[PDB]
Amino acid sequence: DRINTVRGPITISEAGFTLTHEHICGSSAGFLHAWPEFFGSRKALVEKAVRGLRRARAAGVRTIVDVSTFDCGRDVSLLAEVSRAADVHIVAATGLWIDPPLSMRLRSVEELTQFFLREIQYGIEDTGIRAGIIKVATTGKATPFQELVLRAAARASLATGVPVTTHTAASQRDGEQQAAIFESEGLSPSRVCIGHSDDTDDLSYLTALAARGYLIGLDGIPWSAIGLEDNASASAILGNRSWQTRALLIKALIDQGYMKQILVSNDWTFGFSSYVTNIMDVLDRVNPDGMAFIPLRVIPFLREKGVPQETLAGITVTNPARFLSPT
Amino acid sequence: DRINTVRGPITISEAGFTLTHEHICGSSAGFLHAWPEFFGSRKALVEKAVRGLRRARAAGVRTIVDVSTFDCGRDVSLLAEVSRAADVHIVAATGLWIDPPLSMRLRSVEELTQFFLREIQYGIEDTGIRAGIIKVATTGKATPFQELVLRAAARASLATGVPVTTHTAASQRDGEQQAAIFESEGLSPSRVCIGHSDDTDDLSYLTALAARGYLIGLDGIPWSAIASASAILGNRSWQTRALLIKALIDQGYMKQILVSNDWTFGFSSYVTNIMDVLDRVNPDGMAFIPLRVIPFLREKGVPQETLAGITVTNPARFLSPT
Ligand SMILES: CP(=O)(O)OC1CCCCC1
Ligand SMILES: CP(=O)(O)OC1CCCCC1
Ligand SMILES: [Co+2]
Ligand SMILES: [Co+2]
Ligand SMILES: [Co+2]
Repeated sequence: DRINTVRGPITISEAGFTLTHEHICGSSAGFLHAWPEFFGSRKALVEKAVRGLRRARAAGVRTIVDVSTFDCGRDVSLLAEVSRAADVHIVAATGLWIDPPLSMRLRSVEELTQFFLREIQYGIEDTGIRAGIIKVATTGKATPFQELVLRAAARASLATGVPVTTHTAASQRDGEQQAAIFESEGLSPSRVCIGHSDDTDDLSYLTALAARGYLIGLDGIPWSAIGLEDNASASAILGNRSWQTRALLIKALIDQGYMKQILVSNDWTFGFSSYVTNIMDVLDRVNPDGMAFIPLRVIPFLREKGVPQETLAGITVTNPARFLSPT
Repeated sequence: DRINTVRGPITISEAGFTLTHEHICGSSAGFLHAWPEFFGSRKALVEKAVRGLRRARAAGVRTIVDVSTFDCGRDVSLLAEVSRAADVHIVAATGLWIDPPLSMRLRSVEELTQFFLREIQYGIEDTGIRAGIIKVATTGKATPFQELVLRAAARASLATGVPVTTHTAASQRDGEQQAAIFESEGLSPSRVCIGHSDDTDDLSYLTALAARGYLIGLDGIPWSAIASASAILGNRSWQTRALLIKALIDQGYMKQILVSNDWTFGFSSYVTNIMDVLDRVNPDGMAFIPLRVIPFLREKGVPQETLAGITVTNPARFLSPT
């Protein structure tokens, strides 16, 4: 009984192969409840999620960390239903993403701390499901509110031992400002993952954060718009860098002695409403493997390039276990 | 069985004294469900709402129209519970307010029309409760998205007969631009209420819209401040806001007037403890219209039959699906 999942507490050894940054549904607070027909039906979304997670389990995945926050449309009852049906452990998140409502954005650092602590210690909504990770975000220079969220996340982490994971605009080196704010609150770098770090080729930025003890989130490996770059909306979110380029950053960080600081994921989803219509159809064509992309296509790629089996197992099993474990 | 309420359909006769622009709780989508301790507890908010609605009922109110939209934190199950315990009919709303999320603000006019139609024709969430009004908003010159919302609201109204009610920045005269968009869509002015119209003293703006067939929403009479409270309430007294009703009755537009309090029992979409400030400014709550505004208008010479026309007849005709 170490890490909290949507099905209850599980031991560290039960976690196994873990994908540290995933989503079942990328939405907005209350959206799925009010407009399930946007995703066909709630039933259709569940079935797609169950099929995808089952295919991921068949490939080796045993646990995923759903980093969807309140404002990213997190529906823990959906997470619970799909987790049980697919028999894959799902770790839920607290925190705030890039779209907080008025009721969240007018809150003080003390109130935000209480909200995060409530979702970790008491439970999310009336479900009794407790969060096992805190998700925060910046998109360039932090706004006065985003600073309060980072500080509240740090205080929530210090009181519970629960890790913090971030969304960054990696090209703008956001991880450095986030790191500075986290450390001013006394939070240990070993409890933080600087996410979306594969969105940049700046190895100097990645190694420096890794040297300080930060976990590096190389979480969007299948995101590439190569071939279909005519669609401005798809190119803006996927990027023009290949999956191989993003995957070679895993090799680059190992080669420099930071294998213990790497966390790999797909940043996949089965539903996506917080972007243009039919983006889900575009995503499923680019990567038909879904969450199964890491064990099926990335792990054999790194094995072909010379990376040993034990360090890859250490990246996919040992690093997430050490990160998610409350300390 | 024509007007949809949170407890099912009711007739025109059952509506009675109706407050056309009210809120049980002003929040954000999913907020009350995720953080009920912010309001003390869900039980505390329900109890405050029931006592508040019972006070309005004892003062003569039979129906209130909760204009809280999806993004304004509307929880129809809460509206259903408080309606039951207080024996006051509550009409739920669809539409979008000033805080739409990414999943709403990236939608086309066709998709927003489908959403509004869903809430009116099928039901809200999984409750089976259908909306009886469409709420929309502009805060000055309409943003490209706000134009899309106004058009989708008109299309949803034209397909159902359900009325449209608006939130305006009355000092910037949004009602004229809202009117132009509604008319371009083919929406009849008699199906539209230009709300927050009592935030301005410009009578020429109100009478011109009323002459075109629009309903004028003089809905924030208790909102007066005579830090962050002064920015939302304003430096104008309730008597000045109430005299605008008489000024419109005199200009011959008693049939175009809709009066309300724009009150709430929970408010999370603003600064903390804003409720303690509001409850001291107006301890009458939703009962402010029949207890303070109606006797004030009676004192100024306005007959009981035109006041009964404004509070009973006008809302029934407005809410009736046509
Ligand atoms: C900008 P980010 O990729 O973290 O958010 C998205 C939410 C919907 C699923 C894909 C991810
Ligand atoms: C500016 P608006 O009329 O939406 O103010 C409302 C006050 C009551 C809570 C919901 C907001
Ligand atoms: Co993500
Ligand atoms: Co308003
Ligand atoms: Co209002």
